[PDB]
Amino acid sequence: GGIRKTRETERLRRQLLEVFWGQDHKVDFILQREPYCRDINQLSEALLSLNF
Repeated sequence: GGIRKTRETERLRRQLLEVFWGQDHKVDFILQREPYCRDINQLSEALLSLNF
């Protein structure tokens, strides 16, 4: 299983489609929210992608 993971979200951003990290408002929103999983998503992808 797995269902909710960081990899799928970033995957939107990396090559795949808008999963967590991508969903409508949720896309950058994931980290700007309260949950830890979402936090990692923009934190890891949006922060690394924007700087690099």
